[PDB]
Amino acid sequence: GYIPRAPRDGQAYVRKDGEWVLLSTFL
Repeated sequence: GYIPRAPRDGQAYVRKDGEWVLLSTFL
């Protein structure tokens, strides 16, 4: 799949299969 825009500018997005996810929230 295509990798969408990563708004990592305040949201630490971890790498998943074509997915961007905020991780900070976890820890």
